Amino acid sequence: MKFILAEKFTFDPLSNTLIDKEDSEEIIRLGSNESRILWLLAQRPNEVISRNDLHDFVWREQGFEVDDSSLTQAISTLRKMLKDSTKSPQYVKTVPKRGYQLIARVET
DNA sequence: CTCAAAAAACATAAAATAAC
DNA sequence: GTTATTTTATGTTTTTTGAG
Repeated sequence: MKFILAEKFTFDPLSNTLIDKEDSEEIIRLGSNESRILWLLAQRPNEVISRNDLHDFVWREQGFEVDDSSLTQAISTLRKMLKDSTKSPQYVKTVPKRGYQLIARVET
């Protein structure tokens, strides 16, 4: 299933692709961690998603063992791919001590 | 009963690691 | 000998703590 984010990007969590509606040729290939983060965020729009939840969805439920630092690094890479600025975000907002929150519109 | 300083939490820049 | 993923080093922001 595809998601349209902030009426700007088309995200496909199955192919792991991000496409900016300004482009006819460019397909952004998201890394696995960035895609899975964006998928869980888009399935729960505007919810504060805990770090544990993202850690579990993205790594643990698939047997992968990584430090919490991997979440924070993957968020930073994703924000870069979305051209999302850390304050003031348009896509992913940090909620300190509680996780992250997708504030972009999600249309499915 | 506040607000500075200390500690914790999060972000980005580099490096390390692993496996094509 | 190159690239994805993870981790480490350094930087920035937020929160907790407690003395005045």
